[PDB]
Amino acid sequence: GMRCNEKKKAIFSNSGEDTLMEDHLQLREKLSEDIEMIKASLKNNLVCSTLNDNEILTLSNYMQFFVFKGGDLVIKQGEKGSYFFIINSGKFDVYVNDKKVKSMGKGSSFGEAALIHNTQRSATIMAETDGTLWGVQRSTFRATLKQLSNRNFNENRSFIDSVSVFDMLTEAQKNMITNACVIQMFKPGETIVKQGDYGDVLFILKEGKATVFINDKEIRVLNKGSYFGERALLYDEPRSATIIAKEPTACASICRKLLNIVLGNLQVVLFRNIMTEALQQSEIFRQFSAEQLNDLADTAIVRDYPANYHILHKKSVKYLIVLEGKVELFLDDESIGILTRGKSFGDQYVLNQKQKFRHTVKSLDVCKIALITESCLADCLGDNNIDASIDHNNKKSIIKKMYIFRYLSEQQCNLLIEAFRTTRYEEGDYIIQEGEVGSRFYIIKNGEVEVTKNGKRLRTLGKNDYFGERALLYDEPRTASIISKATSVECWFVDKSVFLQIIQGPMLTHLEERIKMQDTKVEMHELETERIIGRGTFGTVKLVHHKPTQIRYALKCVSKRSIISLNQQNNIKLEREITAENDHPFIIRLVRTFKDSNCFYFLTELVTGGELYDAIRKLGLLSKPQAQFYLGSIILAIEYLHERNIVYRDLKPENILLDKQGYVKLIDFGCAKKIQGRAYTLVGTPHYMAPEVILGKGYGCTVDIWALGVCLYEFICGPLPFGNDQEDQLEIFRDILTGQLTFPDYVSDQDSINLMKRLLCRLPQGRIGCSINGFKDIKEHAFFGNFNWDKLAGRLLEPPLVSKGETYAEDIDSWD
Amino acid sequence: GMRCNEKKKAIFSNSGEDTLMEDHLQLREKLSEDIEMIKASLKNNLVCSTLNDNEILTLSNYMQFFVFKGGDLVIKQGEKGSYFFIINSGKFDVYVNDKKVKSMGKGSSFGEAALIHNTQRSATIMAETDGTLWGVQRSTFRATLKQLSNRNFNENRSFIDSVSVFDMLTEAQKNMITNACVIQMFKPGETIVKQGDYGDVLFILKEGKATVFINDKEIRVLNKGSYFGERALLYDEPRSATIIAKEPTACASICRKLLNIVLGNLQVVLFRNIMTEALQQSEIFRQFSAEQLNDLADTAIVRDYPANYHILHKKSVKYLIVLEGKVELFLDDESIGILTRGKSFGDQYVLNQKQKFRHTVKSLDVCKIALITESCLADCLGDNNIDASIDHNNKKSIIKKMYIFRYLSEQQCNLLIEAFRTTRYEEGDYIIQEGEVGSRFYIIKNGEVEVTKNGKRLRTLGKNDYFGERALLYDEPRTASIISKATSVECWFVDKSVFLQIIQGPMLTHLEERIKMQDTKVEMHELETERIIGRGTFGTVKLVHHKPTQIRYALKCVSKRSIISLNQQNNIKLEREITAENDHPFIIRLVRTFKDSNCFYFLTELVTGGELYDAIRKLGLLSKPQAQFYLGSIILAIEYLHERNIVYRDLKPENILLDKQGYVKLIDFGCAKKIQGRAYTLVGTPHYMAPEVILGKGYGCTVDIWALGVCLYEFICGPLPFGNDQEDQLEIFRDILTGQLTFPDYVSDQDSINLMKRLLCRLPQGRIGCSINGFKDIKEHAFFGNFNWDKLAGRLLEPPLVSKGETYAEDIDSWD
Ligand SMILES: Nc1ncnc2c1ncn2[C@@H]1O[C@H](COP(=O)(O)OP(=O)(O)NP(=O)(O)O)[C@@H](O)[C@H]1O
Ligand SMILES: Nc1ncnc2c1ncn2[C@@H]1O[C@H](COP(=O)(O)OP(=O)(O)NP(=O)(O)O)[C@@H](O)[C@H]1O
Ligand SMILES: [Cl-]
Ligand SMILES: [Cl-]
Ligand SMILES: [Cl-]
Ligand SMILES: [Cl-]
Ligand SMILES: [Cl-]
Ligand SMILES: [Cl-]
Ligand code: NA
Ligand code: NA
Repeated sequence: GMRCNEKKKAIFSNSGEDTLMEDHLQLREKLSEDIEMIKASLKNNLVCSTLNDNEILTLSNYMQFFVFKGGDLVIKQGEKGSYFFIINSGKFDVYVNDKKVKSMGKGSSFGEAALIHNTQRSATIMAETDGTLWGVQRSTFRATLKQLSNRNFNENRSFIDSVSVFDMLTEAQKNMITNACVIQMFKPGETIVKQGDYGDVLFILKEGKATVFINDKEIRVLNKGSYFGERALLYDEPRSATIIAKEPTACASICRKLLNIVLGNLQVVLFRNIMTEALQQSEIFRQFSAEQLNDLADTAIVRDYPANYHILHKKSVKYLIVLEGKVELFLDDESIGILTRGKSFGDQYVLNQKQKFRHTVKSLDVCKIALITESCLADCLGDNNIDASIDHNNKKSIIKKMYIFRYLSEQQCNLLIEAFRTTRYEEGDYIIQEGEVGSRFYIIKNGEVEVTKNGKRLRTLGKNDYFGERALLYDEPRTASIISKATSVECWFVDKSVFLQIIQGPMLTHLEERIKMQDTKVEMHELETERIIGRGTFGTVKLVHHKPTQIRYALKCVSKRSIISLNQQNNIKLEREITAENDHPFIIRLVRTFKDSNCFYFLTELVTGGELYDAIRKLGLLSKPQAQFYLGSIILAIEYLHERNIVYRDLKPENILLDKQGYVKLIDFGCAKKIQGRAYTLVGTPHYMAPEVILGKGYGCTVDIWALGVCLYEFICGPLPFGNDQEDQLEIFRDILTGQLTFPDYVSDQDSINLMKRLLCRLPQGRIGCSINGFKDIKEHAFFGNFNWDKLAGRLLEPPLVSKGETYAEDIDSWD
Repeated sequence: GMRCNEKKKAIFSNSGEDTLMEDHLQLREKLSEDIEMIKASLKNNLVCSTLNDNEILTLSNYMQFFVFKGGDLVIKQGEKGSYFFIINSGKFDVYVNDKKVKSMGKGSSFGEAALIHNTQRSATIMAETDGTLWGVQRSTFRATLKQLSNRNFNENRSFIDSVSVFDMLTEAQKNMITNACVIQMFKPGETIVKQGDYGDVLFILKEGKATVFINDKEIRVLNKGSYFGERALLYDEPRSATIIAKEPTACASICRKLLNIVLGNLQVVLFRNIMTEALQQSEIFRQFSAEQLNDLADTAIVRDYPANYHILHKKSVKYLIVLEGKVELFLDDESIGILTRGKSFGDQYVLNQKQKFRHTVKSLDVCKIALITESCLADCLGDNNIDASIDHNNKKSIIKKMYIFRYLSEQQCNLLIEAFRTTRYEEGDYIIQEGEVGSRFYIIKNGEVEVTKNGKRLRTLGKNDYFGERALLYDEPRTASIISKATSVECWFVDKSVFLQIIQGPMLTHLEERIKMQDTKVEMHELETERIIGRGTFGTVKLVHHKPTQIRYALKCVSKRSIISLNQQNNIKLEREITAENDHPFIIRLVRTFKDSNCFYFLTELVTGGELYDAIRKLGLLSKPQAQFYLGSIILAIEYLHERNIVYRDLKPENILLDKQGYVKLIDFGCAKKIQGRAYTLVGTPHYMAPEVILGKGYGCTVDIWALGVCLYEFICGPLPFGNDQEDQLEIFRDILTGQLTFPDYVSDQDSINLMKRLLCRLPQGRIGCSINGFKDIKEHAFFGNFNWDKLAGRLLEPPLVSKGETYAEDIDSWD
């Protein structure tokens, strides 16, 4: 009887409030009177008041029946809060500080805070008689609101995808109008649209049927998926029919007024997408900015031609795009090809404005053409010298991709571009030699070069690649050779001397200090700690000193056990990702991280001007110029993150530091997330939290713009706008959701107010900065009318507060 | 606009499989065909086959509807398993190692292992067509089985509490027959009992109605709570009526056959409770053992008397108990009192068997009396010398409460008692003087004494208290004085010399070594570690050395992070409690614990003979004497724990060590729990786990007796009895639940087999050792027929294996 000599291990054991309710739970059929009472009760709830009948009915069916005897415990003070309760029968007594206060019966509600967030209870509800409770947990409640709003969104998106007039909207644009869909119920007999009405609404049947009439005579019936009113979004046209609902039926609907707010003029937007797609097939226009291309689209002459028409024959047309049909191109008598839908022609003439248009173009069928004239281009470029502007703008788009140049003012960036000189090299010429001290930066005009180090080759570089930019900031040996490996290579270049006549001290200091940070590979043992400069509860923030180079850093220490206990294993690596990739002047720059069996580490630049929380407190109520500066700065950082699909989620003055020059640095990305669709989790600081996070029906990047509203309000008015005196979170969220926004009598600037109201608009679609234009609407708001956004990023503005000496918050390797 | 200078902190973020299913979830009305398919599907499930129709219907309604499209993910390999699924429509394909295997449609089931326990998936189920799934999670499934069985139990207990014939059962006894209740459905017209039937079943109406007939003539109707058949449990009597159900109705029912198995003869048990309550009002019989009192109850002469009858008048009646009515006591012509129901008399005559009964007793009304004669007492005591036995047994019950004496053989304990001598002291006499070396142990016969140290007093001690027992084991100074603080105090005493002629080396060594352990207050810094002697994964087990005394210990180190990550904050303190209180020779003795910011610590005695797992492997198949010894030993440890309402829950040879003498020590109380009612959590080692833990309908201490069956099977037969080859847990639990128990042809002992079958009885009520007698049925089983339980606890048996030198498992301050 041989025995296994293996070893086999045992299974181990795993709310408290959720255990008690499980004892009282029973099944019950949901009568008419039950459904209507719950339905009435929820419409007085903080969260559920905005919900329509269909959504509340779904919630109702997820409620569970609970049965209690007299003198039985329901909820206790200081326990973790999970359930919300509607009393169905009997009486229930409320003990606060173990001393009776209230008495509740049928219709009454309690524990509404548990739905919003896991929260410590206030009272101890006790059962007097043999009474009963309808109840639901947080998890179930939040999950249910997620699925209702999420399915609503996805279904409406599919319907957007099957309406032909939206076919040429971009991904982002379709997602934005999906949110403008309003669901609209119809009973039998209700006319959905009437013949001859000048309606402006598109309808899409979700489920149901509807009869179509023309001049009171039935024509057909419409089934689930059918739609009507496309043309009503583009033009003022009477309805071609009377459509009447046969059975109970549900429509997803979009109105032109909301579309125009969210999207702008739909024709204008569609055409820009079409033109931008066409123009970007050319290597010339692919180097234009989106704004330039949109202006070409807005100003293009569009013409319909019959077949066999000579559209061009050797005005001042430089470029031609086929919108519809087909044309044939000819050089003298030789056809050179046929252009179909979306193809275009004219690169040669766009590049040489003085050149005689030699080709001819002949329609093969009835066609629609867009034409770009010379003056159309010049308006777009702001300059009659087309060839020079195009060249200038080619150089501009190369350097605006590099950290060193992309934040310089426009005037500085232009001067620098104009200072470029050109040299030609023979093959085998050493453009740069490893070990020598450089004074030049290079952009490749023509041909190819080879990057080498001590003989061994590293890579190859070609047209419009750049190299040697460090020579502009430091005097140091070149760490590689750049060898001309083609016939007659041409480079653009700029001398360090010219660069220093253009860039002014503060930006130069910022750049000098910043680019150095990657040079120095830091090891933990090379760091000594000077002092503590912060204390996050999670761990510590030590001010550290790198002995070899004497550069000073901040080291954030983050205990393993604090991460493990809260189930933040998933979240800490997502933070490291976001933190590592951030490369903006007003956002903290990570240097590297370190691993350890006891605690994680973030090594970041040291910021020496203290928190913004304390700066506004030194300044008092900020004037317009001071609020422009700080809000401006925050706007650029936030906009940078939204461009990368990152919602910050915790914007507040505490999370912004000031550097030595008085310019801001956003820190603390613990709440930040890469936004893949709609977010639902409840994260952030209550006073700064947007109502859509609280209401649990989906949010996006828009939440950070609401927070921006809160910040401007504190800056200009002083107190927070909602729940300024409140400790109790429930009451904070109540003021956020339903409180009145007011402004004190000492706020004398109508534009500041206008701006604060529109940033603090409760519905995201009404909120400035949340439409198709994004932050442009904010930046161009009259509040910023006198404010030079250009000089902000380029450190050319006198900031509100420059710290005398250093100031810290003192008295106040894969991660797995 | 002053600002709050507080700080406000942010809210943070918190299955994976549970997130996906939430997307596919929809509402659906449960039709007849749905309910019957689910109902059919569950009756083929490993867990749900034993469940009756009402229980399965409750499960059915908790199932949720899920809707999928073609090529959508349901379950993935290597993910954490939560749901069980019944396919309602369409086809579903099963990928193992990412390579297709099976095809499933309507009626088919998958993921049944997820219900039992959180487990890693085997396949990836994928949706081919637009098919649908009925599904339920583990949490919901386990919670639902908890509530059904728990409410069933509580309701049946209340009904037990309202049946008069059970009024005199103890708490424990009522709880045991509650489990014998069988629920029995009746339709309209079905006769529940028939007039003249010799039925043996008690019925209790839960909900419903039923008509009573005598001689075919209606008498009354019965309502919810009404019951009938009390007398059928006690006697063979025809039913007095025909009771027929009017409406659909549900009965809780107890049968005499099951009662007799669970409880024994109900009359006999009731009477013992009544007699034991009465007899214990006397200070004499309160010193008797439960067995002695039960024998007095079983043999008492019971008589009914008319009023005004002289029951006693100056046979050999020594004691008298009034069962019914009232009697008056008289000394000659003076009444000395009236004895009502449950009162008794005769202390004077019980203590002096030769004394002439001088009182007389006169019934005041019709009465029932129990009488205890002299020979009744003598049979109970095993001795004609009543006064001497009573005295002997008074001494016995004093010493059997002390560790030092309570495990000695009976013959040794008797000899020692017989060796007691008596001295008398004057007041102010120093019975013991602090600082002197003692040779005596003392029990106080009469009067009081005072414990003092250096003048300051500590406590007072009186009749039948004891002191100075350490003088029996060590030669050392007395740490306190014992001063006679009453007139003419009398002590019993025994000399060390006499004690050493009775107790033999092995027990003496055990006692010497054990009692020392409390003397030495250990501090962490006084410990140096010699080596590692174990590695639990949770942490380490170091062999440590106390420098001052040179005593050697085991130190178990338990990392904080291992506790925090698994949510074992609740459980580690419950373990420390249980571990600290254990004070049995065959269970590991804790010395103390220590706290630390990095890891918890258990300091325990060092055990040097290695695990039992390895010992049976050296021995091979154990003979009868060797299996008796180890199983015997385990039985005493387990019985000790059950007496303290502790279920061990992880009994297996790995959790038992052998000491230097070859006697066992149960270790590792991580799975152990103080059992407050029925337990539900799934804990332990699969191969040792009892079917009632697996089936999720409640368990108790009985689980450890099933495990004992597993152990005996490995000892005698060799392999495990269920799932001996299986790694896959699902298949282990399947063999436990429905597998056939077989025994190899080389097992030649019919009693061993009999025992193994009854320990491995699947239903707890059929399992030996789980009835009212507890372990007595096991200890008296013919398997143990030649085995001296007395010598086991007293270390008077040659054990199976004595280790040559030490052997470890080497190559193989409130806690918050
Ligand atoms: N690079 C830095 N330079 C200077 N001070 C810093 C730097 N990083 C962090 N600090 C300071 O350290 C504090 C704590 O850092 P932070 O990442 O916000 O921690 P936390 O866990 O989110 N808790 P909290 O203190 O409420 O913000 C900050 O508020 C700053 O005052
Ligand atoms: N007092 C002791 N004397 C000698 N060996 C001991 C002692 N305590 C523990 N050990 C050994 O250390 C091992 C680990 O202890 P244990 O408490 O069972 O840890 P665990 O976390 O449950 N894991 P496991 O090793 O599977 O049992 C035991 O199996 C013994 O071999
Ligand atoms: Cl897009
Ligand atoms: Cl036009
Ligand atoms: Cl150079
Ligand atoms: Cl009891
Ligand atoms: Cl009798
Ligand atoms: Cl003594
Ligand atoms: Na912060
Ligand atoms: Na163990």
